[PDB]
Amino acid sequence: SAPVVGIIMGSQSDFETMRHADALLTELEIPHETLIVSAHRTPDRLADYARTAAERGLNVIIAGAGGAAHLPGMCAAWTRLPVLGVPVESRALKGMDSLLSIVQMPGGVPVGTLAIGASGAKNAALLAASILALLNPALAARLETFRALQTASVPNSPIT
Amino acid sequence: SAPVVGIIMGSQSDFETMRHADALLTELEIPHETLIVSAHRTPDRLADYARTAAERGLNVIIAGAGGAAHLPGMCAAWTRLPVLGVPVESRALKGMDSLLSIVQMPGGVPVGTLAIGASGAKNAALLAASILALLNPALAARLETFRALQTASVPNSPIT
Amino acid sequence: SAPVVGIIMGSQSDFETMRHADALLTELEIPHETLIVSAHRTPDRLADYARTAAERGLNVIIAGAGGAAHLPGMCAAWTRLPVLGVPVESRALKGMDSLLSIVQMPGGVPVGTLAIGASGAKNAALLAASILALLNPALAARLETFRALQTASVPNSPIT
Amino acid sequence: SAPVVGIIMGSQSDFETMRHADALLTELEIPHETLIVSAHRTPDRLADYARTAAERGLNVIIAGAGGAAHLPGMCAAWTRLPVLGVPVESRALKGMDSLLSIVQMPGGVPVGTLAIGASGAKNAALLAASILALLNPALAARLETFRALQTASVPNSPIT
Amino acid sequence: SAPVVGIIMGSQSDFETMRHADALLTELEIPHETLIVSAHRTPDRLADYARTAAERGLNVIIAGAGGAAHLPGMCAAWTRLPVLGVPVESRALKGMDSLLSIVQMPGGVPVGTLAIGASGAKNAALLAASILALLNPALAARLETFRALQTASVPNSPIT
Amino acid sequence: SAPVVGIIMGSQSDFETMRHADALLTELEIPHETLIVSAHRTPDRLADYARTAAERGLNVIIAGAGGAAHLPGMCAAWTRLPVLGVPVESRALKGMDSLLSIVQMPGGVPVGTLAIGASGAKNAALLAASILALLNPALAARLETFRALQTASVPNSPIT
Amino acid sequence: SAPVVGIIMGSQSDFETMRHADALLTELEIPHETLIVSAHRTPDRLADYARTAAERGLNVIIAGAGGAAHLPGMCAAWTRLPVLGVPVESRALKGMDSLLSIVQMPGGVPVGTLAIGASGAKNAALLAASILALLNPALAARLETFRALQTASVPNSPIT
Amino acid sequence: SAPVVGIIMGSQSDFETMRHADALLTELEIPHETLIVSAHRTPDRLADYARTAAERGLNVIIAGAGGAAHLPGMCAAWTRLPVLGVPVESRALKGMDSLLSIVQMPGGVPVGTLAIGASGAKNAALLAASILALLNPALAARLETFRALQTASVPNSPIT
Repeated sequence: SAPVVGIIMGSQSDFETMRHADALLTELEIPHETLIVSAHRTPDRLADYARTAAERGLNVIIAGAGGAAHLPGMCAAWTRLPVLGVPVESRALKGMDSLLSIVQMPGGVPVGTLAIGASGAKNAALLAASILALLNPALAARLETFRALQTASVPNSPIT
Repeated sequence: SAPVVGIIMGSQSDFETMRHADALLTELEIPHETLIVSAHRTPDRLADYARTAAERGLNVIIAGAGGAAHLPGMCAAWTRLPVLGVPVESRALKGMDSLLSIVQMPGGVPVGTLAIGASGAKNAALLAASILALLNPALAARLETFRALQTASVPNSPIT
Repeated sequence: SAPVVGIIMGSQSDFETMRHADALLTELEIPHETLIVSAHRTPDRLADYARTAAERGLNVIIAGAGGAAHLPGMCAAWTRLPVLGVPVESRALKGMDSLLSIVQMPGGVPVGTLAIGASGAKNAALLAASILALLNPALAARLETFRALQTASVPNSPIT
Repeated sequence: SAPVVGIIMGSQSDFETMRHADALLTELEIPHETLIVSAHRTPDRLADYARTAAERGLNVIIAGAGGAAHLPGMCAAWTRLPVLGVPVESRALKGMDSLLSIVQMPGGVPVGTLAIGASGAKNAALLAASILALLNPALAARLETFRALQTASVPNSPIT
Repeated sequence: SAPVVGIIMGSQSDFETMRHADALLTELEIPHETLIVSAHRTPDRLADYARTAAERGLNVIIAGAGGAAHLPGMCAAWTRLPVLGVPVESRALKGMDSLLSIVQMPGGVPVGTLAIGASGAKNAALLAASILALLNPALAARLETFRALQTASVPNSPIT
Repeated sequence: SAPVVGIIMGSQSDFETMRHADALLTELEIPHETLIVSAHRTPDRLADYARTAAERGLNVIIAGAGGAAHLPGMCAAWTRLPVLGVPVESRALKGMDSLLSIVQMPGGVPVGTLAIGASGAKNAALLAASILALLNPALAARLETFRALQTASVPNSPIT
Repeated sequence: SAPVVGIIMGSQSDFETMRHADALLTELEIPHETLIVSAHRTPDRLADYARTAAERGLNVIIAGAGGAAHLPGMCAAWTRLPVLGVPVESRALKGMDSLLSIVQMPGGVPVGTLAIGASGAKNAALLAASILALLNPALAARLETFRALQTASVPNSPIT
Repeated sequence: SAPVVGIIMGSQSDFETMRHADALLTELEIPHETLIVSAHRTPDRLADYARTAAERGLNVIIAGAGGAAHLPGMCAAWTRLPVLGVPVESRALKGMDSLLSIVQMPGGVPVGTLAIGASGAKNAALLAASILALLNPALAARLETFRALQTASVPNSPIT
């Protein structure tokens, strides 16, 4: 019942995107916490969060941010846990700024980066699930059921 | 002694980049295999590789490709294992095509994407290690030692 | 009456774009099938589809996808038939990701790529028609009639 | 012995790229002609070339150009034959201008566009072959042999 | 009363942009014609138009197009008159494709390129006016009056 | 013998590009001056140059600049003469910054923009010539001869 | 009560963006003037404004512009005061043109550039405040209060 | 004699760029310190550096970083001092990732961003000087002398 994934984001408006990650973890019954942590406005909150993540029992952190998106990278700077990054779509540059500022981490501190926007949020949750499935065979079966339903549910022909 | 990470790439020329992942896993004492699998020229080889990866005891797959880089995404389509993608730098577009064709996966099938080029290959090995560290406390200690040494090795002032 | 062109797409929402290809083939009376095949969610459906395409009497495949758009390329990996690719406009990056992930095929496995969006869908159908016109003189005459009407119908002066 | 494919390019400097298409057609025993036609410096030469191509027995045209690359699109404006476009890599913008000015044809006049540079030239010859293979079962067998050999030649592991 | 500027565009929908050029020439009392000429759908109409432009008394041609925008360049290929190009904003790529396919003319055949969209249309008309002002002192005075009013009319402080 | 075109550039390093415009005007026997004027380091020099250009008998100004390239736009702000802009290729962004900062003038003050680099410089001289040819039938004949020779010099086939 | 910051912009429509700078300075009780100055339409107004800025007691200039955005750079060309630049979002290219034409100043004349759009306007005001805080300890305390409230006000968890 | 500007960078390889800022501050007789601080490998070093900067008597911070360049933004998160950011040119993306990850700060925490590469480093030192000149009339006189000499040194015509 204690969280094994932390979903964090810089602001309330990021939640429109990150709620898709939150929903997916819930559907797969992965205990998690969903929090606002701003790299730029609450840097000490972030330092404390990432530094204590492991010892609190978190296994994976999903971090979402837009623009000059620094939250995932700085989070990875302070934890050895895998950090997954979701570029939030920005108004002017449509998440191209978010994408580059998250994915282009220099060697030594990784961030596993997902697609811009809602698809990325969903896939960060699914990637976290595939990571946790390595430790948890019940979850591994639920994830397989999910992928099997995803595959079987694709229609054969489009509708008008 | 059996591999727990698979490093795959479309061609020999990709190895100039992916060798950095290979070396880093060796440095961390993570048993792995390093193979050529082409999404476009050996699509059946890829299907079999990805499909059987879990049952062969693989935990993580690192896939590198450039240009219309489809190896990581298609690998993830056939395995429930976590798949990490390395955009290989391309001649004309300098890995921007590689990057977008790997990271922009629609929701449902993730690829955790790292930086373009050698940095990404290195960080894919480290992200893979941080995943395996959740299962293996000895590796977790090696990774923490790696990170601590990285931090301690940064000098305080530049040389002129 | 048996299909000689297959139009395939990853999802129902791609059909808003790909229906323009479907309409054009119908207007030119080119027998075709219009299907959903997802590279990422139904990779085995795709392998079977492309592998058997030729022997089923298909002559050309038109494949549409968005984002990390892998459907056309993987389809070309499994058939010697000409494969035409339509980049579907994506939400954030407006099909620039779709375009690069389709057009930048390395040498050995081609995809003939058309414009992003509806114009590309229409032109993939027209390109398939110009290919089939090489085998079928009645179609060749209908295609010439189409191009002649297209040319003659352009007005000389704009309206307010 | 008469050409069934025309390879055209705006300048001698384009041949460094387009020679790969020329060589591949020769490898597949496809009779072809290889010519310079400049959209901007010889627009009447282009009009006559494209307009008479079909009646001269050409089945496919491969056109390469760079920068504001107009040769393929204008060629397609005057022939009902399938026109394949190769973006030639440009100095400053590295073929991104070439690519967009070829692929983004509005609906009504297609150009099947290949990758920037040598890969695209090679794949234009292969796409042209896959088109002609629909008319010519001997060529179809050569193409299938080409593809089979390509697949078989991929090694299983990289060299260090 | 005979036209000294020709404004041409590929389609009716370009007129939403090019009408700003038409309006400006009218405001400055520059006799002009405003026409639809499609590079891709009416290439012979274009050849005839550009070839005869000079002898018909045209002094400047303003050409607008979007996407793979070939109209200005091909027009310049057939006339020694100055050709001004207006990139029309395209749906997906917002005129970035239009811009590159117009401005990146290789040396030998120029197109003087203006901004994407309505601003470019207005400025193509103003640039044509500054060209014609070199021959016509009454126009030169009207153009100076225009620039003087433009300058004097800028407010000093913004409004809420 | 007095100059009718002014070629201006921000620095000596720009001349590697702008010399092509200078040489072409000389080839066409167009009297001109070639000067350094920096928008950023000599803004008063620019104001005086542009402001007095018309009264000194200049008909056209060719301005080259790179990076945040402001010389052409600011020159046009102070003269009613036609101003042609040459984006000089920049180190990091390869003239894309130069290009956008010159071509994207808001409506009211035009700059006729040419290709990035040497091609643009050459085409600015040719566009300037085509403008002056409207005033000068001898130059018009030289330009027509230039264009005819260009067309005749294109070979029919490439060399291997 | 005399202004110590000047906020300038090229047009009324820029005010939708620049009003955020105006509001922030007011909130921090920084005396300022908010003005329209167009680089392209009122270049002499700009020369006079920047040249006299220092002697009028201005300490910082915040300049906003879109498209080929020349206002900040030219302003910096005529004053030794720090000039902060706000790229205004443009219709087609979404401020990517504004950004490059402001930030890529060559060495010798700086512009401190902020984010595209409203965020940039707000931050230009905050950056001006942090500059003025070096001279004014009461302001420095108000700025600290602002940053402290900004930090403390970030919620811990998102809302549905 | 105590430093009033801090120049910080993530690595030795950044100094090739940041040395230009260091040299320029020395040329203007501005006491400063030049240090390595890595946002990703020494995040606690960064927190302490930025947090204590003001109390140590620093007035301005110049921070350089490349790729996912987080050093300037995170530095600004912990200090109320003005922070100036220099995008260091990256291998693949040529500083476009560096640029966007520095300049696109959301509202609330500014970074005054300079040009990619050496020009930006030089202009960060000059912008820092123009800030300190507000506090120090002797420096203000040196800066005005620097600017006057820059202006006077521009030659009137290029060398061939």
